[PDB]
Amino acid sequence: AVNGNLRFYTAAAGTDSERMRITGSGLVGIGTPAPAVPLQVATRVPSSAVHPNRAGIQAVGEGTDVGGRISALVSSTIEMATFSGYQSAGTLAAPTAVTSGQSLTSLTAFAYNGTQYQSGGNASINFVATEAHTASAGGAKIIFNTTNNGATGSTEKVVIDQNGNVGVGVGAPTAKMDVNGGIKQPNYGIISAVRNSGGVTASMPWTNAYVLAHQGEMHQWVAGGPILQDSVTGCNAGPDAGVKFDSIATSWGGPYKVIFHTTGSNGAIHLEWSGWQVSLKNSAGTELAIGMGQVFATLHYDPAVSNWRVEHMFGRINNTNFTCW
Amino acid sequence: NLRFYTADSERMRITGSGLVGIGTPAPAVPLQVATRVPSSAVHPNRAGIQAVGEGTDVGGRISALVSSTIEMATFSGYQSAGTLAAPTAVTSGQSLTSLTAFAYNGTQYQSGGNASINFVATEAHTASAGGAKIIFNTTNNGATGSTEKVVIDQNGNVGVGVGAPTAKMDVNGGIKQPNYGIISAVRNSGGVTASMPWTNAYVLAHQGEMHQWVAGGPILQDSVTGCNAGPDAGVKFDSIATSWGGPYKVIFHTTGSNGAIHLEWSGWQVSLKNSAGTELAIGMGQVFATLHYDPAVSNWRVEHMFGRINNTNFTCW
Amino acid sequence: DFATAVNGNLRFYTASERMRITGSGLVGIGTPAPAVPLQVATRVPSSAVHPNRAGIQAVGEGTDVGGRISALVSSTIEMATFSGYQSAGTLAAPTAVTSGQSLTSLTAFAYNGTQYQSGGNASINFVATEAHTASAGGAKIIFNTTNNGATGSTEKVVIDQNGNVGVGVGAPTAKMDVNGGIKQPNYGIISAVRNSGGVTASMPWTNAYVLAHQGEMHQWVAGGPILQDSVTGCNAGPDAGVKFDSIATSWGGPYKVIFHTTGSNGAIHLEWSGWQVSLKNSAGTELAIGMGQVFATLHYDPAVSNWRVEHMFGRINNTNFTCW
Repeated sequence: AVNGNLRFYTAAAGTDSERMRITGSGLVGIGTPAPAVPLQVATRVPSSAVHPNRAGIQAVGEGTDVGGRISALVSSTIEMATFSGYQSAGTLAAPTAVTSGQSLTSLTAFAYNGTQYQSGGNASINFVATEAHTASAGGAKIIFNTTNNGATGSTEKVVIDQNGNVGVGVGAPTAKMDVNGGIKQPNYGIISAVRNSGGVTASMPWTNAYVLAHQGEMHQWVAGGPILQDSVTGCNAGPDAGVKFDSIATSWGGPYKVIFHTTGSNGAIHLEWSGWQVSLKNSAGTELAIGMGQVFATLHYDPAVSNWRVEHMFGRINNTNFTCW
Repeated sequence: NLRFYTADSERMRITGSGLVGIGTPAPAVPLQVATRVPSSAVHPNRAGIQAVGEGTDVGGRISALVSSTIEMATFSGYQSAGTLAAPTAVTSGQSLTSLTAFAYNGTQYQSGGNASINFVATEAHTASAGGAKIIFNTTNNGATGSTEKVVIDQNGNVGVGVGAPTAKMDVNGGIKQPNYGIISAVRNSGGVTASMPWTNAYVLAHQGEMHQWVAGGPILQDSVTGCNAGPDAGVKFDSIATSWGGPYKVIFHTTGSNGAIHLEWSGWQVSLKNSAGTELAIGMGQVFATLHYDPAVSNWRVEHMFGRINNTNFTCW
Repeated sequence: DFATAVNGNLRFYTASERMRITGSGLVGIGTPAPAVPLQVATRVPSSAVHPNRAGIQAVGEGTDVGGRISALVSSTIEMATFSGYQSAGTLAAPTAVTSGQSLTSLTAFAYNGTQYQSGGNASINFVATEAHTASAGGAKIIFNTTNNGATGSTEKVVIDQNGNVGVGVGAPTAKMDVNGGIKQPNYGIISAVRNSGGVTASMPWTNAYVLAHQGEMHQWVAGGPILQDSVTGCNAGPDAGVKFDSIATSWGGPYKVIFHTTGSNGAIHLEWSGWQVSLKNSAGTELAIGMGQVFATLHYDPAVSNWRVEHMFGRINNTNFTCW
């Protein structure tokens, strides 16, 4: 067709108003007389706009259709599909540096409530400036806001600060993991490792491979006391040599604190537990004391015995101390 | 079909089927933009499609709208290796899609972005495997390049300051929780008194949660039914509030009808007292106790506890 | 140059309308009534194939940068946004969303030489936690990833409406509901000995660091610590000049160190249990050797230009010790 500019106007007699333009170079501008990208939409959208009409470009879908989706496609080993968010202060003609606390980009989800959409969004992942930007500083952070049930406004729940510190329910996390609440791990039940003349038995919630692939992990939880004993090799000597830390399963239980370690060829674990009710027994099986029991033990998977066994443990039944290596 | 040519390159096309192509003579979606944007492009002109806003306007926003119980609004990111004509499977470690934020600093934008959420391939993809991971990058104050701070790996393991998290929660630093003050649960002839930072309902709704912090020692005693048996029946772990304090370790549990807690504390100074109230020892104190909200007494009570004050052990059930 | 004008709407038909430039200045593709500067509504059926399952799509190749979609804003008030709108029913008649229904999603698709992964390879989704009304608009954020050797993204993390974050948990009851292990850095072995020969300490942290990381707990596995202060700190008590002489062994033990302060300097509460530890008096004679456990409160003392033990107590085998 044309050999240069191609502009579209509306109500020209009433008031000169350009709408779209196909430049000679091949760029398309909607609301902009000078597009800077293949397709630049600039028609002014005032604050008066109502949801879901508060945007420049919009795809739409319905029922089982898949048209209400926006995409970026790249077939390259070097580049990547991107959703770029550019932010600056001042104005487009004269862009100025962003200030500290200035929001840069946001991914907001709006939901209809039969009447309208939620002002401010129902859930937002935002990028915010952590400091006034300069040619020497471009600090930024990421925040995650969601709306509590029965509420109508998204609140900041998590933050990945410029320093890398993650804060849950914390605005300025000073810790690498600053939590404003409780920490919950899985309930791994009760542990058992008995090695006696009668045989070898063990109840371990993990497997040799798992522990070997999870070195340095701590697990804390609440459950009945453990039953531990090795009157033959691992727990063979010491002041109290063949003792059995015979825990009684109770509703009160106690807190297990187990961290993973290794022998260099097999999985090992450091276990700690305190609670009710525990009875200390000797190799013969006679009860020495019964009641509150506390214990620290170091168990490891022994392939020679095809099961887990205690290498050394020490603790206290009531006011009596026992050590067993 | 309707083509829009310039002098003699075709720029736009409205096909008979109703698809629109900008830079593509064969669009595959309602509106496909393909005009070549070379690497030479500078910010903020490095993109195929771009919305723009100004001041108080809301035009600089890109949206996807869906009215359906089945489908959902999506921002789809497709990535492949090779070329468009001959696309091939992605490689291990290859980036798939990214959500990047650029910020002007009065002269330019930060090359690489100031903060980005990226999706990366964890393995060479095939018909048998499509593993992927999510990374979160941010720029530190005084820096000019976004660095990977967090990662949700293909296995679900979250890594904070860790590239290959082997733990379900692999943190490369300290873990901090709220300071819950000092706890007290005394049941005496003088009365029933207790200072608990939580409420029965709260503990019942937070089972299995661990809380650690530093504060002055606790004051615990039950000299009537629970603790008044065993080696040291009436016993008071009379902790003195000191600057050094000690580390509390409290995990939530239950009786089946009310909240219970397992408490641990060590530090200085502590005074062991008997039911009569005479001091048996003073100094370093350690204790493990199991308290629980007893409605019959309308307050928290100690079910059973045992510890060591200085080098003397004490027990109470 | 060149241009064309119209007094009002301008429709394009290929039969039947495919595009339209309204009098107000809006452009609609597949919609006879656009509501934004550029509104695309051409119906895309479920039959569509990847990567053609979308209304609008940018494309890039090799070293080019056109496969990017962007939002630009130059304002102190507004910010670049990627708005995702979701409603029930239909576009003409939108209705409130249901509980648990997904609202918006950012999914990444990857080619496997034959096709793209149905459902996406990794997705950040926003989901409704309750039926919406004028009184409630509860929502949550989910993070889905695909395991190596798998072909479907699974929900790995969730930031619920209540702020509770879950790793491998659907309904996090804890602000940090983890369905697995928690691992921290291995800070080695700690040492703080103050004797007639002098004062020495092996601390993996700095006074400044500890002062700037108050209330943080660190747990790990390593050999036992070597602690003693026979001069000022642990100079009194039942066991006055004790040295908790740990022997470095493969079995080691679990350290539990939490940060505190004196009000002017960094302090720490340390706990350690394990094998093999030797109890020694100020003179240096071994009282016992074997299983050792200890609790200690150390702090950086500037008078000594190093870390020292203020008070410590524990047990070696069955014999108990305390010092302050």
